[PDB]
Amino acid sequence: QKPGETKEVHPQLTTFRCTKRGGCKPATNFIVLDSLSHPIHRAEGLGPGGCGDWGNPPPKDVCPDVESCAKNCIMEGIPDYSQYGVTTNGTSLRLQHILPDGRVPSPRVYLLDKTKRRYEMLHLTGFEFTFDVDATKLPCGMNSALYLSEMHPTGAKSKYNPGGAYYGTGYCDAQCFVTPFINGLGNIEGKGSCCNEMDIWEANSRASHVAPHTCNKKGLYLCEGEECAFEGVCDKNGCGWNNYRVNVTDYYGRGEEFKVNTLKPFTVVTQFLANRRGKLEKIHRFYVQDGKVIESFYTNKEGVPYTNMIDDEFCEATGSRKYMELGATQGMGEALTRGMVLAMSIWWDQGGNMEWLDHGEAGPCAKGEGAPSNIVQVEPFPEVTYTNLRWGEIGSTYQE
Ligand SMILES: *[C@@H]1O[C@H](CO)[C@@H](O)[C@H](O)[C@H]1NC(C)=O
Ligand SMILES: *[C@@H]1O[C@H](CO)[C@@H](O)[C@H](O)[C@H]1NC(C)=O
Repeated sequence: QKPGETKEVHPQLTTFRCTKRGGCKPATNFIVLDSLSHPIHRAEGLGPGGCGDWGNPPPKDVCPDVESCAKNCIMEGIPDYSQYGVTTNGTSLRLQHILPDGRVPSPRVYLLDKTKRRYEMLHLTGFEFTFDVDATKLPCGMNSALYLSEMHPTGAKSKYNPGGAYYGTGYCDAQCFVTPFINGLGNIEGKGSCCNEMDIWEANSRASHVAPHTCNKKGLYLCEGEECAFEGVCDKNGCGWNNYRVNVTDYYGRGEEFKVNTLKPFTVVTQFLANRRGKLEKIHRFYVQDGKVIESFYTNKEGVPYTNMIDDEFCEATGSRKYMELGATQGMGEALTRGMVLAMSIWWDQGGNMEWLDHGEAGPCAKGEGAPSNIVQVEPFPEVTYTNLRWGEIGSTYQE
């Protein structure tokens, strides 16, 4: 959609690039909300209305084709990100799910480079990504996410998408969702927005999930028909890594009887371990809390390969069929090597209550506990804070 006249004021976020020899050196980044989270309205001199909701093509009246859509639908800048529950403070990003005044912005943001006109492209195969988190205000059924998508570096800036990454265009993920704009262009044919997606962190105070998701396409792929479905071009489920799913129940939770005590802050380390040829083989997750390294659990479950890392053997074993079929750990590594955009969000699940994250085989949460009607009784204002985003050499990102 065409940029409007309102000023876009991106929050500044200091991050780090890490080496063994040089330590953690600070870098300037900016934060941008998803393009379709910006106010989108019909152009000056057109009757008021919308340019499409999540799940829909754009409207036939103002968007019969890409060129009409590009002039009739206006994306306004957001001059005050706090109205959408997005604030930064030095090296800290705070995402508020619900504001004090009752609004539910459920924000999703991307990391821009210091120009504000191109995503920071992370190339993590053979490297580590680390962050500090406060998960205390995330009950059952909340998802705090920190992940990568294979979005176009400029948000697919183009003649009819002049806004680009500066307005957060070009979002995609392994769900192949229909959005009224894809690559900042009217999705006239109502296709899905597919790409490789690496879920570094999907967690609340009750459960922690890591999951790579493969697609058999490079970059953002516009899917039609069966391509968007479970047997299509992307892996919707991913290869899930969660202590609970591998029958380890005392690793992560609220209080001193868990190794990672989600009542206090902690650090999350993710290593992308490659072979001599630069192909990804293992994803290693471990934590640091109160100045001490908490090594990963080993799997503890009959029929599951005994491992402390994600790899092809574990993924095949645990039923991740589309993950293996659409490129497996090597394919995921190739997307990570091409470069990905960092996305950070907070959301809840009216339909499923996020049961796949923290319920049953995945955690300690009862049926219905994760329903939004119950979340607000446990925590009226859910929020997450990510602090000191930092990536670089294996073993360089953490102290003690
Ligand atoms: C920034 O964070 C620190 C907590 O470290 C707090 O002292 C400070 O008041 C915060 N700044 C703003 C503007 O909220
Ligand atoms: C699950 O965990 C406990 C180990 O504490 C063990 O008794 C049980 O056999 C394990 N179950 C499976 C299905 O591996």
